[PDB]
Amino acid sequence: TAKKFKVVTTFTIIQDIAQNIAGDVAVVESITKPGAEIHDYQPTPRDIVKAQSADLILWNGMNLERWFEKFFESIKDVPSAVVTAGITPLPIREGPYSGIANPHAWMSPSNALIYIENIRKALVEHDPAHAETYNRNAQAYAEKIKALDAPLRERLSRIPAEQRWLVTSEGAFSYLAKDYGFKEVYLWPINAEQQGIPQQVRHVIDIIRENKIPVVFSESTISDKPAKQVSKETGAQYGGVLYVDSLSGEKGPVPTYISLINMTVDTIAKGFGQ
Ligand SMILES: [Zn+2]
Repeated sequence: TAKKFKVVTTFTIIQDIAQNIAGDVAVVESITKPGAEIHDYQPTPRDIVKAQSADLILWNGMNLERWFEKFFESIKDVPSAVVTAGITPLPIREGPYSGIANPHAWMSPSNALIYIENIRKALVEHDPAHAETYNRNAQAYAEKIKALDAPLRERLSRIPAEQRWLVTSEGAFSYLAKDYGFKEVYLWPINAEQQGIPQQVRHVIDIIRENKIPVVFSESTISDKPAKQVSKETGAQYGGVLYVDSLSGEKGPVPTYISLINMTVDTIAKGFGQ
């Protein structure tokens, strides 16, 4: 066991999934730090250093990292793999990014199984000496992710179908909303320039009042102020922050992808009174 294979990912969700497949034979690090906004991140010379010292770079694609392709042109002789191949996208519904793929595919546990398979294939391709370890680790982790779906689905099924309205800040939850049958309301369709402008707030306030939606949420990498404004003006409670674009730190309450899905579903369910 000389030097461990080095994997660099664009953001923290992929870091944790890949580290579970890598186990003990590779070290996986994320370019972005926990809590950092990932869509419009501005890479630094230090990020270039980290990616250039890697043996493999993983990214989401599907229009998530607006910075990645320009950044990756600075990197020489390091293979890359997009980890969303074979996932059917949901289009963004409005705004300047309307009609392109919504990038947040990992919020569906069923899609996470495809993430796992793509990361496994990339590790086996570029570090074939450890293929048996990657294959064994991916099979074990896929078992855990597959078993995750049923209790989450049952928990959210307790909310009456007509009341399944998921009101968030970024429209980052479209794939979870599809899996578990939620209608989707948001202050902006994808992180970008305008987040919480008028027009956006007014529309969301209208749907909340018409449908008596009981709760609204923010997310961990963006400002909670628009969501709290919406809850102040309506009958909805502020349900707290959901985790989608980033894990917490390792010593925080959302250290893993499994903990992210669990925490987000639990926070939604609590917002609806379980
Ligand atoms: Zn996002």
